[PDB]
Amino acid sequence: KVVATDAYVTRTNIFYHASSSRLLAVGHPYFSIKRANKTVVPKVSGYQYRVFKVVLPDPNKFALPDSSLFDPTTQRLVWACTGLEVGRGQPLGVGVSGHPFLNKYDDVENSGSGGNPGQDNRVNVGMDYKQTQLCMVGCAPPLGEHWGKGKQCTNTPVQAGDCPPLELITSVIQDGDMVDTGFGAMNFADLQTNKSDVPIDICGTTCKYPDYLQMAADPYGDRLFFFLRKEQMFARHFFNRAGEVGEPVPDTLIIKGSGNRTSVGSSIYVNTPSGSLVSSEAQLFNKPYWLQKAQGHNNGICWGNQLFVTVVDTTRSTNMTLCASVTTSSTYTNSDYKEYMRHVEEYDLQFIFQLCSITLSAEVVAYIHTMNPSVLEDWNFPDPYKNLSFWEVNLKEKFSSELDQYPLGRKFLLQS
Amino acid sequence: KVVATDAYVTRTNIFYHASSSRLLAVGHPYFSIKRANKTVVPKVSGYQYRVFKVVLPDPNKFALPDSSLFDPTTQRLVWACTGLEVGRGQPLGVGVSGHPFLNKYDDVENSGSGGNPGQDNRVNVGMDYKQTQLCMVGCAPPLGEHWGKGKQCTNTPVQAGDCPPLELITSVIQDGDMVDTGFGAMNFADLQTNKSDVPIDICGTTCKYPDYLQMAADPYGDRLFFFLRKEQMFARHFFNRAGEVGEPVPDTLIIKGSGNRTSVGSSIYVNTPSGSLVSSEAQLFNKPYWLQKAQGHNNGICWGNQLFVTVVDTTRSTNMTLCASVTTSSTYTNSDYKEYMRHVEEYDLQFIFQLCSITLSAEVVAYIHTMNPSVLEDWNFPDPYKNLSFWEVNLKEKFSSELDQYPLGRKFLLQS
Amino acid sequence: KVVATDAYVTRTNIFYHASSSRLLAVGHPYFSIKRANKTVVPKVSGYQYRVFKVVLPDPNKFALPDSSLFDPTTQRLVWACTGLEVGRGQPLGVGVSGHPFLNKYDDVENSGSGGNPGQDNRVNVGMDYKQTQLCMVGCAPPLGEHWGKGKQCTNTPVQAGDCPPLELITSVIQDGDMVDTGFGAMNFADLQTNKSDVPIDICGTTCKYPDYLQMAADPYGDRLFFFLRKEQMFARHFFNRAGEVGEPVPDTLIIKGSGNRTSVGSSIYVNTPSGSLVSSEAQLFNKPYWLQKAQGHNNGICWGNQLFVTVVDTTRSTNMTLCASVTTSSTYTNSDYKEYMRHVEEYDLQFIFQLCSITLSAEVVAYIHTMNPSVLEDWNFPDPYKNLSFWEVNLKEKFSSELDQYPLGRKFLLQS
Amino acid sequence: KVVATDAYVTRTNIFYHASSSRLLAVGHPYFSIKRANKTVVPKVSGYQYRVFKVVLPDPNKFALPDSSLFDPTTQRLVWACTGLEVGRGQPLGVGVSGHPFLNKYDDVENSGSGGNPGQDNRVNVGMDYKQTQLCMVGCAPPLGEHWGKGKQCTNTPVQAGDCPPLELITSVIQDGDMVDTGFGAMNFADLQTNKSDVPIDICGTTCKYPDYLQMAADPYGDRLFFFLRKEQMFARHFFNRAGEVGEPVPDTLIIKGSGNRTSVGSSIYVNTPSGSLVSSEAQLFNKPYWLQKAQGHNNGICWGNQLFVTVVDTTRSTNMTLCASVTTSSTYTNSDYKEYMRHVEEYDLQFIFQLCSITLSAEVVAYIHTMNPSVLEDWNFPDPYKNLSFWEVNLKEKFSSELDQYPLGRKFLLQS
Repeated sequence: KVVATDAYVTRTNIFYHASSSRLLAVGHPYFSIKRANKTVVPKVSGYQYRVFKVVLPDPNKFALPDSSLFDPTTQRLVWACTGLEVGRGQPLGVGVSGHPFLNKYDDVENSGSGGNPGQDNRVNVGMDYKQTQLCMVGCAPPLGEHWGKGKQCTNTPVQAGDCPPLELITSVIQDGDMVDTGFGAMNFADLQTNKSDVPIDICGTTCKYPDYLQMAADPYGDRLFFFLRKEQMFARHFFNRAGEVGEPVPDTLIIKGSGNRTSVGSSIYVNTPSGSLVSSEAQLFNKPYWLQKAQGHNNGICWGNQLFVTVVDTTRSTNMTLCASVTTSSTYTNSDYKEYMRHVEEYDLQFIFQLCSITLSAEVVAYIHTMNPSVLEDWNFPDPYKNLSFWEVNLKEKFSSELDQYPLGRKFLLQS
Repeated sequence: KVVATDAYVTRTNIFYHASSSRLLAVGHPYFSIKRANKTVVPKVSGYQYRVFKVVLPDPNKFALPDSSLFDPTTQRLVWACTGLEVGRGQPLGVGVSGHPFLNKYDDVENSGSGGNPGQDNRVNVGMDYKQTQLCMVGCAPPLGEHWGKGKQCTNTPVQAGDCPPLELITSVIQDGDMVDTGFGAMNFADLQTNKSDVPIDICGTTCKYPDYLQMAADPYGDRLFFFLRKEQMFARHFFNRAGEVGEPVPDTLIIKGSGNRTSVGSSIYVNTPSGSLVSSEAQLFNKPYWLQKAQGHNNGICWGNQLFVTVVDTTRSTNMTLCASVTTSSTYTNSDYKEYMRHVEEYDLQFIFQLCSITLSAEVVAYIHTMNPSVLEDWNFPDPYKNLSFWEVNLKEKFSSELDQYPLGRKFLLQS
Repeated sequence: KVVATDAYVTRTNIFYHASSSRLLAVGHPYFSIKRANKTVVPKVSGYQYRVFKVVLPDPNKFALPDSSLFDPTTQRLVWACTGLEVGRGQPLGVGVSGHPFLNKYDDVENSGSGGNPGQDNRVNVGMDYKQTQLCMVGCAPPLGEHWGKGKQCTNTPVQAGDCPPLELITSVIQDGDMVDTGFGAMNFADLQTNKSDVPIDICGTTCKYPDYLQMAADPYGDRLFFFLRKEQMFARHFFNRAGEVGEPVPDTLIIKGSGNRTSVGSSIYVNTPSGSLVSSEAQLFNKPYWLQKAQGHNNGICWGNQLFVTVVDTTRSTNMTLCASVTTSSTYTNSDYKEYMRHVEEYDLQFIFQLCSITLSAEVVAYIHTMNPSVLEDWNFPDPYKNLSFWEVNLKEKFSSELDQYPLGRKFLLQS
Repeated sequence: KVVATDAYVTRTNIFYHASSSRLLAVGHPYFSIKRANKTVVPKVSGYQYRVFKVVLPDPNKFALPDSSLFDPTTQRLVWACTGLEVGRGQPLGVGVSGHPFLNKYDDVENSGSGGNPGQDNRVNVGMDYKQTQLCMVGCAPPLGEHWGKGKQCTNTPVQAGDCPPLELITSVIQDGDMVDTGFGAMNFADLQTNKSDVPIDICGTTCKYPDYLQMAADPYGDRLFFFLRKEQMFARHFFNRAGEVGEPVPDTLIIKGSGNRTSVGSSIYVNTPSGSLVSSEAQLFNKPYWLQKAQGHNNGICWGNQLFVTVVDTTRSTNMTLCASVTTSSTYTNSDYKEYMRHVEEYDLQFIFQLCSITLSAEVVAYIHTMNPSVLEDWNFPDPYKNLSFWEVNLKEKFSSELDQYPLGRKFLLQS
């Protein structure tokens, strides 16, 4: 029913280079400030899904150097991705997170022994998240999972704020989506009501993880080409949350009684993860990548002149601290100064592409129509993607066949 | 007496794919909650054995594409296991256990408090277990052991809370059993009467270990095909337990005298194990496997027309925090906030199988009858395991010969 | 003077397998308890040298499958070691020890207290050792060296608690000996009098190390066939030793002055070792080994018709907690619970030997007489070992000519 | 437009050795001390860039041992750098910095103490940096990115203490600059107003990280021949910052109320980077480095008769503490003792160089004139960098062809 793409497509001996030049993202690492609903400084963090929608030149109307090979009848031209390059330029740095109002009341390890200060309140606490190093390339945007509060419970329950059902919501991973965490990839804006169980960056958003199961389980494999993953975490401190337990522990396991007791502690225990050491040797970027054979039936074919590259990197997530003076004084005064958190994130996207052709037969037309008809009216023989927000890059009028003028071209001519 | 399975079976070049699709397991990570004497939410944790009884159709009545090679007389068909994929889909995360009342008398790491305890010194303390990865595959379910209260003491001794005898008790691992921590493989319900010397998750239960010796010591090798384990742990903090010691240290080894002393301290020394860091490179799942050579005399042949695969993993076993609001107020009170734990765990079972035949001879009949006669009534030429609670999964009517439509089939054709 | 074995031995193509079956050991880790002066429970710990003394069948009187190769005149045949496997099966776990009264004066990581102690500034302190793995094999037991007090010092001195002389006492090893920690191979029963500077499990006796630079210097190589060892060692806490300093620091290096000073504090600085993590790639266990070419002049020769295998591994040596009820009360009380420390330890020895023969010339007879005459009266062409305590194990009448029924046999016949 | 150097140049079989001998540097590592407004002790630190201008003799003016290959007409001779060696000679040591008056508000990790800050809450803090090994070489001075204050604020704003426009500035690296640490490559002297939020060594100066992206995207790659980096870092503490928050947290994300609140805690969260372990396999120095194919189109051709090397090696950068006695007394009084604090670093620069000829064709002359006019008036067929502070080293009249009498030369002749 479904056949590999290389059975019908044809690879030519034509290679072009594209470069995104300098890409910069500067903004506050925790929340997007806006004065009179005008976001001057948006959300910019090293803990952010970077989804780049690359638009491509039409190979059919492009100034092809050898138009003799091309035939307007029964032959169309598409771009095929060959090599990729993600140019990080910022130095190494671990991001810092936290929240001033969090439920950090007992230190179970008893080195600190916080002892749950009196009355229901909060306290300031901060930590770092895990080392996450992920990159994805594809002709379709990635799909990732997260659990959340979906449909209500079975039958007709009567309750007031009990445990909701858990549903595996699978959503397209767009720019503005929050990375996985050691606290679980939930919809904390809705599922969590305190807005105080996690640091400020993830309390009002929806963390989600790429569900590789459905990702690879696609019949056509349009949603992936190849994935690179490195993850590192280890729990550095153990603690509990306050509040009451709606699912109490049975008495059959715990013996209670006597003074200084008969009130059980919280059965809710979580941790603070840490990434430990970063290194340049463990880096997966600033190095050429070659697409020998994709796992799915899509050997780098960019249908519809659209490309999707998503990266998350924590090695370049260092948080910048700024200070300024309102006034000045003879002595050091706390009132004269204002403090700001600014984050930067630098990107280069460098690509080498190979020209691809196709011969139109009746079964070929039927297959290419069944898998996607939108491209079929594109070649002219309501995209839902306009609603979602991505980081768009335009690589039109930037393709160059003079690949020897670029370092990626040199590395490409090094091997074949 | 015992001959290799390769002597009599015949391997044919017919291969079939199986996929159990999106398998889910959501439940409370510490204990199985009971509401109205029924398991509304069962206990699901990453610290728990996952025992997968996968059932397969009858090849004798299966609609084979080529039945001409088959003979209804002196030939039967049975699948042979060829390739495994256990598709965990979780973000890599570590879980937390603990006890609100554990025998945590005093930390002893650098300094010690006064010797003799008071009435009740049993405090809130949490921890995490050792880092475990384990996969077992075979046709017969594994047997594992734990240290338990065996038969009563020899001769006729009279006792009152004396030390019970230790017995290496052997039982088949069923689903619901939980993985060995850094504490020790034993029965906490029987051999421990405190119920306050271990975190609450395994305080009432038993944790067991695979007997790779007696797996190997079996004559036919039906209890394994291959096994992979990766285990790491280091001790973090040391402490002592309250209560008197049944075996005081001899006076020939210690000198007592005067005040603040002549009262022996706690001789109990127990640790806080930790799983250290986790990395994607040390992960031993989510990668294709090939059965080249079984150590025993069962090269993937699924006797009984079924297969047993058991996995444990803690790298993808983060805990999940769930809060709702019973009420609300103008200010912040946890009286308006109710708390829960949940844990999710997902699996794909991507299997590839080889079709095989047998030349049924008289000596072959005798040998196959001696190793297991149950299959001899099965081909038609009282299971005690029905009492045991497994994780049954059905892959009948889900096989396919068109292996190119599946991700594992591409790797299968990639090699050989 | 001493010639290699390979000149005169004759290796036939005959291989045998022996199985030691399930060997178990239970006992208290710190001291052997004695009730009415009998060993009710032996001292069993994971920090104990395991010296398995394997007795072998008489090969000349053994029932050979083909005895026509052998000639009773001018020829004798003995066993030859080829492949040994140590089947551990305990879950991975670190042993934690300590001393209920340890001479711990002050912490010196970051801050020091007053240097002058009181009458007894001694506290319960618990700690772990290094992690060690040691395996060696041979036909004679190894020699452990340790520094100790031997004869009197030089001249004829009269002294009151002066420093005893240090002698490198080399004694034969035995089962139940203590492994070396970071504190060194020390005869604590003699040179140490406090009995309060080192934890319980090794304070009452002497620990030893193998003399590799004597065994290599031995002309025979009888004790060693090969050895594999791993040591991991890192210091976590530093501390000072209370008590009077028998060697006061010279005034040339230290300038004293003013109040709360001019009295030299504790000038002794010893550390707390630890073994850090235990990783599943770091054991020398549960994997076969092939004797290719021994370093010594004994190519697996079972001289004396006996075998000596010495192993120790603290990686699978966690301590087991035992708590029992004496009465039943409504609340939790300390006096209603009895506590015990019990440790378990299991082994299986998988052996495969080669059948080797000797041509008996007069030069050969004289040479082997110079090697070990006891075997010469054994063939009939006062052992001091009976005084010491070895783990005697009988492998007689357990042989097997076939190797296809044993996993060690399969792993052997996979190669060559 | 631009072609590779190896297309037109011709290589000869002549090699010459260059040795910088002992290059020593001693100086105060935090700031240069000045008396009478002169730099008696320059600021010399292990976290400072080492930028060496290697000056070379003219091959055109050199007295060649073989001038037969030379032709004064249409042929100019230039040096070509082939082999590199940075001879460090210091024992390994961690660099340490700190600051006596830093806005170390509150240690926040294990718990927090939210209180109203006073006028001053600064405390002395000690801190290490990220561990960094880096060598850059070429014929053009390498640059680096650093963040700073760009143009004035957009629109027509009136403000007193707002966040300034933060802009990337590309600045060429000179000697005396400091390597980036965990706090970010930027100008603290202008943008950090307190002069107190970092250690004093990086308060009034600017650390800047070299931009590999402009070493790649340049049309010639003159700034870089080949580069080595190895950088490791991990966090050890978390703390917030004193002073007002000029960008307050949004109200819809944080719930606040009741007593002890309506005065928010410090939302600024930062960290303590550290270099972790430094090992003897970690150094990418004290070893020969051979050029075979530079990434750009400049294969070791040092244009302008000059050589550029910039290194940072913080691994062996332990700090110097020196004692002296202004006076003396009977007892230890601090006023008798004065302390100075320094830093020492040593370098050798072992080079092997190669000669290349070139045919001065008219199109080649035009290509080099577009490449560089300075070499055109150099050969005789206004450096802007004279203002900058460099480390000039004179390798003129030091070359030799007796490579057997030198270490690196015999490494070179050991193969090819």
